[PDB]
Amino acid sequence: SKYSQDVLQLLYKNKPNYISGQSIAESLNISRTAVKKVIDQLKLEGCKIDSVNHKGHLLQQLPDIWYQGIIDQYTKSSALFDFSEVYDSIDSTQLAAKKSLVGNQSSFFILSDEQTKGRGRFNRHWSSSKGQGLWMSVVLRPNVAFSMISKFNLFIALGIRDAIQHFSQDEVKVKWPNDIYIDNGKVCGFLTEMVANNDGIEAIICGIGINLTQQLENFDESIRHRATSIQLHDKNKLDRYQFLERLLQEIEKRYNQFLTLPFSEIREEYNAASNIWNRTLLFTENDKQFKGQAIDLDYDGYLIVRDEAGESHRLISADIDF
Amino acid sequence: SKYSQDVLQLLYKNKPNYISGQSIAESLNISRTAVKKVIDQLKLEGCKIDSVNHKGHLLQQLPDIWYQGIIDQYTKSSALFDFSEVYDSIDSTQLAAKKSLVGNQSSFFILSDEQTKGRGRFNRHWSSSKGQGLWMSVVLRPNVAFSMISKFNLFIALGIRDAIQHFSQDEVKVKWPNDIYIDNGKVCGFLTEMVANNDGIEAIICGIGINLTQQLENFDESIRHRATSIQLHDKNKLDRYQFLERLLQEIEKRYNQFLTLPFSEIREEYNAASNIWNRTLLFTENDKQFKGQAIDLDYDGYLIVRDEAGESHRLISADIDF
Ligand SMILES: O=C(O)CCCC[C@@H]1SC[C@@H]2NC(=O)N[C@@H]21
Ligand SMILES: O=C(O)CCCC[C@@H]1SC[C@@H]2NC(=O)N[C@@H]21
Repeated sequence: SKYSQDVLQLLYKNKPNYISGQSIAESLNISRTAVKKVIDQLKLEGCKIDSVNHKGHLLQQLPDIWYQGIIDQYTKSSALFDFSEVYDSIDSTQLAAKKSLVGNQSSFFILSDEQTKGRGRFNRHWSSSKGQGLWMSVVLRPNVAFSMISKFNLFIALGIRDAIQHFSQDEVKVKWPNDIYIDNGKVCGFLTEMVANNDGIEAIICGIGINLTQQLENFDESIRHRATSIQLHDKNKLDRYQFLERLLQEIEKRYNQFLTLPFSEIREEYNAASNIWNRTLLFTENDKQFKGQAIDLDYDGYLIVRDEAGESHRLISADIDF
Repeated sequence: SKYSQDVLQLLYKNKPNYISGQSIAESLNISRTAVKKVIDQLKLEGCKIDSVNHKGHLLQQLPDIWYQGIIDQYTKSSALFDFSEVYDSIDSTQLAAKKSLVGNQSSFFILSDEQTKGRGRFNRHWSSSKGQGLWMSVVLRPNVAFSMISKFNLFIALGIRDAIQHFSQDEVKVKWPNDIYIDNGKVCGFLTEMVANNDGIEAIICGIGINLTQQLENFDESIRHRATSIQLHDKNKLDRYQFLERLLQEIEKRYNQFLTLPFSEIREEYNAASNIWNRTLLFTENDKQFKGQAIDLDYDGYLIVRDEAGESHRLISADIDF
């Protein structure tokens, strides 16, 4: 329905109070009975809405599905992002982003409940299942030299880890340069790309997938042991909207650090969070493949690694498996 | 008309011979009189087509306007580019490119007779006048590390200079890192951008403007002395299609060098072509502005410059004025 979102927006915008059939009806300027219709549908979609006669309606709990209207109430109150785009299903949130950012300077982000052609590093396939995870791309506009990309990744990583962690009862670590783990479960992968040119950056596009509500029964055969959702590590139900809120809060925070700090200022912190140490690693380099021990992250965000032949490298990136 | 292009294509594809009303009519499968209609229109648009009874039609000369159909006969015969997009008018060939390259790996390019929101380095305004210049963006897919961008620029520059030069009676020089001059006239500016990410490059987008057919009367007040079109330096009329052909030929050539050479291998050549030496230069650096002498291009494509206080810098880029 045309007003379903406007109605939702009034409900959320109005917690923790009830609002009347009539109140709302006046605001959108439509019959009160048109409102009953909207609400019964919303309920029927799985919204917890308390309706008491004489008092009105209280939005209690939202479904594992994304609503533009309520997300708008996020971008409004935000002083990082201009706007956002919300989708039920879509080729890729990244694709969409890389399109939507041309010929403008907006900072914004994009959510989908499901991706059909969702991809990870190296045009890998990324499973984006309906209503199970956060599948989001994030466009930012930091005016810095293109080389600075790699630094961004490092900062965001902690941002992402932190948000996830606030909801996990188990240890959320980072697996440089792009993976967030909980114990042995990839809870999240994330991809930092950019459009840029010698004279600096046109935009940063951070694609983030975070597994939210999966049960091991949900993961393909090819991965079932090294994947874990936030829910397998939270005692209570994980509210996809509650989480989103903290995650932006954190993505933001971390971004300004990115913009006003060197790497060193978070370096140690980042170290204490990595789970790549003292264990053997399987690096892969188009054609080439080999092993090695991760020995340190230098001031500059490079991984220093003693390979299996005692030979010492400095990598800005890498493709690592355990 | 629906078949105007298909008809053009047959004409071009058939030089230096005539083809009949009937011949063509059979090929597209439409009445011969539908053909007369097409041709008279084409003529009326300014095509030189020789029609002799009993013999048929010979395409002699094309207008200062771009035809998809004939451009297709270029991408077909090309083993660099997959396809191309041709427009009468458009926001930007670059914008268009940055859109069209998402979610695919095509190598292709885009022409417009006129840009409305045509832009140069630094979101500068770029005058793209109807039927007067080559306004083209070029998407390539060289799998290399993102750092390699700057090297591409260097190679292309010579490519561009060469093509232009084959038609100039005057000295076509380069003004690192992005401008092609003839004497004191900017004949062409060109912008190299990319979409990429730590693990290498998603695409290279080279935006190229080249002034073709302008008379000093055509240039705004704000620039009339330091701008020149290829035509002011060619004795004969400059055939925008003849030129395009050489230019791709050259853009290609130069690109493979880019992919199979170091910079040094063309370094000296590039030097002999620059016009930045032994003259004072006005560098500009957001807020800062200062002077200096260009003293050398190092093996790595960096400009070495003695500034006005004897202080020595290595720039990968710069913003320079005379
Ligand atoms: O490869 C990885 O390790 C992580 C990939 C990141 C996936 C995110 S989900 C949001 C998004 N949209 C995409 O098309 N890919 C991603
Ligand atoms: O700023 C310069 O010195 C040169 C700019 C390059 C202009 C090319 S024309 C093709 C194209 N499309 C654009 O939007 N800009 C350019």
